[PDB]
Amino acid sequence: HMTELLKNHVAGQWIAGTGAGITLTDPVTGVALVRVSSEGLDLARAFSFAREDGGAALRALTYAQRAARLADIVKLLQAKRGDYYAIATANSGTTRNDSAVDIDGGIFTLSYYAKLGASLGEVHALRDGSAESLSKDRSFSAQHVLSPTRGVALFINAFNFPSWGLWEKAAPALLSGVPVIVKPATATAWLTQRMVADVVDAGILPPGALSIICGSSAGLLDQIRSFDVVSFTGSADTAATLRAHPAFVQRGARLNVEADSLNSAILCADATPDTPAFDLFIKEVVREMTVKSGQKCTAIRRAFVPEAALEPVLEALKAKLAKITVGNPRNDAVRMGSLVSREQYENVLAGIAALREEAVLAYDSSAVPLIDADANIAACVAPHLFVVNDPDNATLLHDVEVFGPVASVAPYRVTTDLPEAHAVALARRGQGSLVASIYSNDDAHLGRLALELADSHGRVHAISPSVQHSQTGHGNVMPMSLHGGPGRAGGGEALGGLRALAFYHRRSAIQAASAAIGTLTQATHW
Amino acid sequence: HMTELLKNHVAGQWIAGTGAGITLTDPVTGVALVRVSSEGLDLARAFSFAREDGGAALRALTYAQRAARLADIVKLLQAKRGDYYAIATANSGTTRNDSAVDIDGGIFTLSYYAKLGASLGEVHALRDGSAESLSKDRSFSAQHVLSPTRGVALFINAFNFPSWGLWEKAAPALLSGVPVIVKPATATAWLTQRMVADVVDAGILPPGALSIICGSSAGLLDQIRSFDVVSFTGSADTAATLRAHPAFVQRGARLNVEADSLNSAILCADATPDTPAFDLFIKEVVREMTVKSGQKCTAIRRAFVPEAALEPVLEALKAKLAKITVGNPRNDAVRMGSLVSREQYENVLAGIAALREEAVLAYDSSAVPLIDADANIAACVAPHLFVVNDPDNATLLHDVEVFGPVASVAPYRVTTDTLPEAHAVALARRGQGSLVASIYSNDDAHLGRLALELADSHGRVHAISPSVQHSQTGHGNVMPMSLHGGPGRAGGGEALGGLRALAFYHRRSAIQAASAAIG
Repeated sequence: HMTELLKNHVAGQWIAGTGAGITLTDPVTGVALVRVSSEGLDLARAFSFAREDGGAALRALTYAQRAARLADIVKLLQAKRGDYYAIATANSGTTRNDSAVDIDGGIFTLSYYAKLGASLGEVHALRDGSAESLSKDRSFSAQHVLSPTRGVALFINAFNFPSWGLWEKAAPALLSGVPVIVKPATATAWLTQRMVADVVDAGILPPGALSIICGSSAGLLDQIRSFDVVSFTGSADTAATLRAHPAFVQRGARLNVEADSLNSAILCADATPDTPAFDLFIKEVVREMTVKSGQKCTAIRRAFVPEAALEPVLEALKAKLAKITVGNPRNDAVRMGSLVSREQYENVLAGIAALREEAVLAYDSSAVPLIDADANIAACVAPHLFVVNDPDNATLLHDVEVFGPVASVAPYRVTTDLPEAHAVALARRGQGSLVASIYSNDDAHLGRLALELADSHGRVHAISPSVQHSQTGHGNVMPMSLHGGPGRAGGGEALGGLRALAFYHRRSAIQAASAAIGTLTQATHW
Repeated sequence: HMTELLKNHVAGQWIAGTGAGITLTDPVTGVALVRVSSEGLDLARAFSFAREDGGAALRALTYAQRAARLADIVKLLQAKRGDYYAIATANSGTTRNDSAVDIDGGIFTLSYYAKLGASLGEVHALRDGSAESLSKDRSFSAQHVLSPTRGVALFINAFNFPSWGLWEKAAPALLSGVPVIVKPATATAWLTQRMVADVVDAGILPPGALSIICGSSAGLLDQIRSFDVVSFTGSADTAATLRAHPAFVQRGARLNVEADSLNSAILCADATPDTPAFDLFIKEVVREMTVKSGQKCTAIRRAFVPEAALEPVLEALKAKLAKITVGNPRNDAVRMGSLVSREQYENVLAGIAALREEAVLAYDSSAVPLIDADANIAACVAPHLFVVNDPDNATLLHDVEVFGPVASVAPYRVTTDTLPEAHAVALARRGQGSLVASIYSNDDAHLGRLALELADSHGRVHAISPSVQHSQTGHGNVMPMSLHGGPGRAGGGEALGGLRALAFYHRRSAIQAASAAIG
């Protein structure tokens, strides 16, 4: 008959959507995999069962009891990784090492929060800061506290990280006692739904704590109320429709947005072709263009290098990109797989054609035949490297994101009265980004330059020879560090270790006699 | 023909608006005071000059340098308090003691931030937390930092606090290196304009750091950009119109909202009439209904008391309210002045008539003759106290805010089994999120436990008991070291809370680097 129709888990029950559903397909082979549908679901019940039953059940447990359930989920996901790697190969067309960024990235992030959470103790509220006297005699004092929000957390997640986007958000939400409703992007929804089905089947979390809807998003935001939270990852276009909905404009629900981000990499003036730091730069650029076919939100899109260094840069990138083979990830000779879908492949080819009108194409290996795949079926795109000689006057470099294995290089004028001042200005023209990386032989220089980029980048990632062996990667998101960025990148904050708990809590100043603050404090932790 | 037209301070210059202007009047005597106008101002240039010239100039300074300028503002405003009190009496109609909540509250807050900022030192960015290893051998690490946003701070401020609304917001903004543009509510804008004019005239801050526009708001939000921040204080319905603007929905500018808040006071089951907690509760309710004629955002609007205590509570409130004399604040016999205007007078009276459709009016001193004021001219409203016998089935109680010397009392059911106030907690939460709830008991430990039950729906929980009768800082008084704001109906905003306030004006970033580069 037809491929499997994945059920939704809502109000404590597995429920199928009506109709024919939307088919997910293998972006390499064109094979139909599974279908999704949310048609006819009772969204009022889905949200009320989560918010009431789900939230009460979670709030009755302490942080440490919730953290122990996260640890149990870690052991479950780890035991089923073989099933996960099989879905990733078919649904996303990624190499095994690239599938690991999503699978094992998600599982590592969940484990981090399970360990952090065990330290929060057997309490139901947390202390923010210490107590402060409000009187000369200290008879009357103030203590701030954090309490779980009496709402649900709705995650609208991007197609690139069906696993990591689930767990990076769900770990702090569930540790904070807040029930989760996840809505993965349709094209790659399968891994998200299987991971949720696995956890729900195991009965680790209370009923109502974890729900999933796949298919149309129609009607979800209409269920959002003032004590709920929403975390959206997607396009800047979509983000502006979302922001205008009454849930936020009239009802004031908290919202996090992650959106388009034209991340930068800056080769410092001292890192000339003869020094160790030059090759670190070449290597990282090619890495971020090619991991998942450049489908990380954090991937380098703009690379800025001294005028003098432009030729040697273009030559070194050409030579490294040449080693990147493209095709079917089932073949071990393949270095880089497909984009997530043929639809995205069209977006990316359109993006390349619009950039070509203002830039020169320095590298493009599109004529090379794919390994074990047909270019007229598969969503494979070859790396493309553009050159923009006049970035001050460029119309498209700083504005148009191409969500593929594509990047533009541009020279900057060395300031030799920071030497990297013009590069700092150019990175800013991206109007606000998740991350910038910076490359130098000089560790002390990196500190100064980093502060110059800090007010327009959520993370600044500095690479130099003393950390060639230890630096954690431009595009890789360590969960103990902030993830998000200002401006175009959306104005959002996630992760950052303990920092992530605040989005899910309500903060309150308690002002009382000192013995009352003492008793409050006995019921809390930090 | 014609009172003084106050000028705007924009793009480092004083510029009058065109046209006739809108007259500000004394809400007791009806005297014309000053005029305001923003008509024909070049807003693109006002915003650009603050953003570019102002921001660059403030970021050039360290946190300690900026805090030193704040200390110099403190000394200036203190020397000018005589002028400020005279403006407050005429434009706002408040007694000397209630004026002081705005004037001396502002100065106190600004001075708190001046002292806090001196401790931040000779640096241009702040560390958020400590450094953390990202590698087995610790050669690679991370440190989060806070850096001033490269924007402007636009404050749209409510009529009730023309001084404190300016300085509570401006103090952390300017300490954080962010230029300020203030838009005070028209009816009481004079004191804000005069404070800004004194500061500007003194040359304490760089040109572009401090700007003011008084008059129509048209076109202001159109100038807001993605790195700017906006703090709005006003009605829920105006907040919702504002949230839909492109500045936020498309450009993503940060926004804080303070709006309607039906703040609660809960009398605990142990606080019976023969105990000292009982009188503390009676006094606090009276003070919150009457200071500034009930025009604090944080005033008690709902008071919840055990069924057994309902009659003694009504009788004791009547007795205290009857001592509250009303009229011209110029008369030292007057305990309570006017509302800010004759328009607010009408709004409050319509609110009173609306509540009375569902509640019994238990106390009303409307017929008592005013002292040195004409009821047909002045904006004096007497205290009104309502009783709602069935708060579980009441509508209006929990939904309709009367911004005047008006409150409602309602009984709750004491729970006898293994908190006694469980029902009062539920009733507080029906206000859909508030700035503040206060709680009253003889038992300090009990107040600790109860406070945690209200914390998820109130930005501040304020406990009053005999051991702090002399030291408790008041239900409605905002201490700048403590969080101000609340969830849900109250707006979802956060301000103050000492150093916590700085974060709204900064961008946070994780820096990951060689351990030498780090910290």
